Amino acid sequence: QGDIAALLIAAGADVNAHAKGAFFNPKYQHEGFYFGETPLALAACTNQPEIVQLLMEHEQTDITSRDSRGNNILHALVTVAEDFKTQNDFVKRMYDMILLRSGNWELETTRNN
Amino acid sequence: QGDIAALLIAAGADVNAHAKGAFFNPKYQHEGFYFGETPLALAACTNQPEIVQLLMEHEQTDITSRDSRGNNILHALVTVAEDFKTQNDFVKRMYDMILLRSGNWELETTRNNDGLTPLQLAAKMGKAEILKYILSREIKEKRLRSLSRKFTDWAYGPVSSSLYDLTNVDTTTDNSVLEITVYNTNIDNRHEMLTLEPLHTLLHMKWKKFAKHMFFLSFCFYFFYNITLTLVSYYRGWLQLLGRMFVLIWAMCISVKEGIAIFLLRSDAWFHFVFFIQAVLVILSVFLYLFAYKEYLACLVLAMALGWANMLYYTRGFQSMGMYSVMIQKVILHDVLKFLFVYIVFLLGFGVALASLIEKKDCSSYGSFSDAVLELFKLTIGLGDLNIQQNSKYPILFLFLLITYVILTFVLLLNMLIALMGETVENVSKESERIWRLQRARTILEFEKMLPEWLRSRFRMGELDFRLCLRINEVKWTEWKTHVSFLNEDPGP
Amino acid sequence: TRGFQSMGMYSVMIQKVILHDVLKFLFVYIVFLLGFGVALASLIEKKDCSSYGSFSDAVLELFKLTIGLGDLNIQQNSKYPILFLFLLITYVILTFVLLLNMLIALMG
Repeated sequence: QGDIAALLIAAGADVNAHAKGAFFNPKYQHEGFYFGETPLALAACTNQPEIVQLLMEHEQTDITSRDSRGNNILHALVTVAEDFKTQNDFVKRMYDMILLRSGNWELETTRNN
Repeated sequence: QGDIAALLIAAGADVNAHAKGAFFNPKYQHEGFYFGETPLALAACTNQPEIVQLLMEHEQTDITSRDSRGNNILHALVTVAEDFKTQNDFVKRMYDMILLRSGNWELETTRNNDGLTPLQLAAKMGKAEILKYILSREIKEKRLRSLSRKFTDWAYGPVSSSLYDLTNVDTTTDNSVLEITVYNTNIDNRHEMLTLEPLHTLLHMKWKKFAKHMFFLSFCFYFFYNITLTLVSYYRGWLQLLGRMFVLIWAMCISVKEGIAIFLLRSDAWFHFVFFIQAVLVILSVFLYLFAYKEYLACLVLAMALGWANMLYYTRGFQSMGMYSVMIQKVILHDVLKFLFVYIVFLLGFGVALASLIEKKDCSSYGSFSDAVLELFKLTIGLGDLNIQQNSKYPILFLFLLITYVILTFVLLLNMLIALMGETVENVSKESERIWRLQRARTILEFEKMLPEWLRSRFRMGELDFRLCLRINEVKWTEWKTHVSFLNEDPGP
Repeated sequence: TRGFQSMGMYSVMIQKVILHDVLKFLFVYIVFLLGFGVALASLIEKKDCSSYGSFSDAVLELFKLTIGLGDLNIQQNSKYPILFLFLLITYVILTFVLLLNMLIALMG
């Protein structure tokens, strides 16, 4: 729901929320779904580029955030990424768009835990 | 003629007529055309969906009718259905439309005159394209969702878990789908039906739960039985008399069990016969050893060699060795004995020919027929020596026949055997991984049958208006539809 | 043999053949050899009149027979010569015709 999410953040939602539960940070591939536990990483790793643009245009958004694994958004996009036979390479385009919209070298040179 | 049929039923035609003739209920595939002998089943099995809608909208139509075979319309649609290469899957869509327009569970749970539902009939005749639809049937909209067999209960992102129904598909009932598709003998594509979605994991779960330990336990018992038979046969007091007792009682138990296994089945049963002969020879040697006959040793040696050859039955259980064993079986069937027939006729045709031109101090090895075929058999496995100074009147003809034998066997036949087996090894290698799984599922189900009335606390997941289900988790970044058909709001377990 | 491409690819072919095919054949050949050795050594009665006197000599004489060395004599000191000959012919069919020639087709 892109329009409902836009109406949510236009009403004063928190875009820097962290879903640090056990489902969102699982141990194996079928207990949950690790995506980076931010709304921006969720919109990135589910092929929703319009909400990614709308979240990055919001000036309260913290792109250089680090989660419980120490990962920023680019580590999460690497962790979600797979072959071309499974997903038709939207992850490379999301990496390109987010790195170009950042405009600096801080995201690429950040170490995780 | 759809319009003429509409004008016929609008003028007072009978939609519950039964074409119960001999042409419409034939015996073979070319005398007639079995379709279910109702107008609704005829309009269904000939890809006329408009007349099917028009017939089902008629309130005088009896959808739950049963014909002379006891079949309703769904058994008939199963019976007509075939592959995708013959018909472009209209039968699955007709099944879907008729079952959804029914709106209840009466058609699916109706037995015919053989006592089979449409599910068991599709499993019996081996029709994987309609079976894959029936086993995993997700009806999306509400007001008819008890009609489903799959249930996507939660989904977050690409992750989703689903619940497959297991009511008539599990061995807890009498004549189940899995037992039908495993023990089927008349159908060729069983190994394309066991790879379906609530069956493939259902076999893995009971392999991991109890059947692996039971298979290993049976392997250890048969190995100790063969060792105790082997040492007793090879070395022929008070401490080592229990071993002969363990040989005897296990031989009697195996000959009982394999005998009552053979006499209820009436390729897929070879190892039952070989285990039975290996158990019969031991007790036959015991009965001849209690007499004064010295022919007990000929039975004991045959029971020992066949007993050690029987240990290749336990090469299933490992995938890497089970596929090798089914390669061995396909090579024995397709190539080896076909070579052996031609080699035997060449050997026995040249043996008399070489033994005929020998005149007579044992000056020649080729004195008779038996010595000539022995000397020709030693010459093709590369043993001994080749001497041509025999006691023949025509040495050049003897040499010419011997060179013709060497060309015909060593150059032609034995080296064509390798090139011919390369073809079948190429052919079976994309198929043998499924033949091994089919060979393993039979031992799965026989070990399931061996269990008592209790000890079947090994059944599957609980009640969820409550059916025994089965969780299967899955992930796919392909289509990205929003999820409105979940059974549970909170995703995780 | 790495450092040369033409010999390095041959060496990794050697390694994949050792893993996938050779020892898989060797297991079945060992169980056939040691299953027929006791069977042939059992029906021997007794001047060293027979080569198949014990288990070790029988598996040696069956091992020499599949690499094509020596001679094949069937006038042993057995009580049942026809059963001895039948077991020996079954060994020749099972190893020389079936197993060794399926090894080539499987490694291909």
